Amino acid sequence: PELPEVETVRRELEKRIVGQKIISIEATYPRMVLTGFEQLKKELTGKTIQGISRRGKYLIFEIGDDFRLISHLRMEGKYRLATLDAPREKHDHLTMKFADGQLIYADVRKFGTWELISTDQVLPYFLKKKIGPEPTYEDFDEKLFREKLRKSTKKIKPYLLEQTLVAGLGNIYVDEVLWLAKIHPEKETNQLIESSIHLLHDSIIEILQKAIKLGGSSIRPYSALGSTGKMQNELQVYGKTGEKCSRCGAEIQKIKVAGRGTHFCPVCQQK
DNA sequence: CTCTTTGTTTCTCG
DNA sequence: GCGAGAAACAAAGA
Ligand SMILES: [Zn+2]
Repeated sequence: PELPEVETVRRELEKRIVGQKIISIEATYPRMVLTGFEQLKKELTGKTIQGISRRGKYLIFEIGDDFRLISHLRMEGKYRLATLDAPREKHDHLTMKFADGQLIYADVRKFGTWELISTDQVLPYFLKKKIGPEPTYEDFDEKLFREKLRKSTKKIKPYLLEQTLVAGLGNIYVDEVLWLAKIHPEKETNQLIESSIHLLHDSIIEILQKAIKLGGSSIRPYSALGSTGKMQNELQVYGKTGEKCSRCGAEIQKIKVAGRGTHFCPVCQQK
């Protein structure tokens, strides 16, 4: 998932599990707890979930008064709230059991991670990750963005995917943003003029906020939290290879850019 | 059978 | 430092 999908999960978890006491924690794949599963089980069993926050694509469970469970869903991670008698599914890895249900984490590719850290370690954790600003008008300063783009010869799509200029774009929304801002994904960032950078800055905020409002993009239907999204119906280029650009009628093309499938309109996004 | 592809991140290599 | 390529892993499609 990307930031809008993680935010959608965050909001659903906030509504449903805040106030829940963790009765037990079980793992069939304990190695995805990078801080140690048995340590996490000992520390968190019996504690109450107080909140759920997000930074970039990271989910943050606030548990007890001093614990923060940092969860990254990577490519395929999925949470669901299930009955206590729910049958195991093949790629379920972890569960937090409450009195009236359980929160199960599944991840086909086993890429997702859990890390248990303390409250005062959260800000240093993300500083060490070098995560850039949240994609909001308040936090995403166009002036610093412009200065960083001016200094670099990196290509704009890979640079945006780094999470350092701004947090939260992945392959879907970076392709969507670059189409909206009429920028080719291989454009070296020091070639972007001020007006293009301004449009890019605003487009990043606008499409991620739109995606949040619509509950994220569900490319396939799934049975988990954050799976009732509608933003997939608004995608203009991602996965639209061979379909016509909604602005100019040219066929959307797919190329490979720094190892990633990349969808663009060759007319609207001049090389 | 092989090769490629996939919502992410983070590594080695030269 | 940099880019290119690949790995962590599993499944589906060509
Ligand atoms: Zn076009």
